[PDB]
Order: sequence, then structure tokens, then C-alpha cells
Amino acid sequence: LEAIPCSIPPEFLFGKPFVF
Repeated sequence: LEAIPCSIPPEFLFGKPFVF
């Protein structure tokens, strides 16, 4: 069981604006 968020960290080549 991993205790982690469901959002992406900064510093990415690809990733549409769905986390702001």
C-alpha cells in the first residue's frame, strides 16, 4: 500500500493542464 498523492510533480516534457 503506497501512501502518495494523485497529482503530477513539476518538471515534465508532456502533460496537458489537468492538475492546476
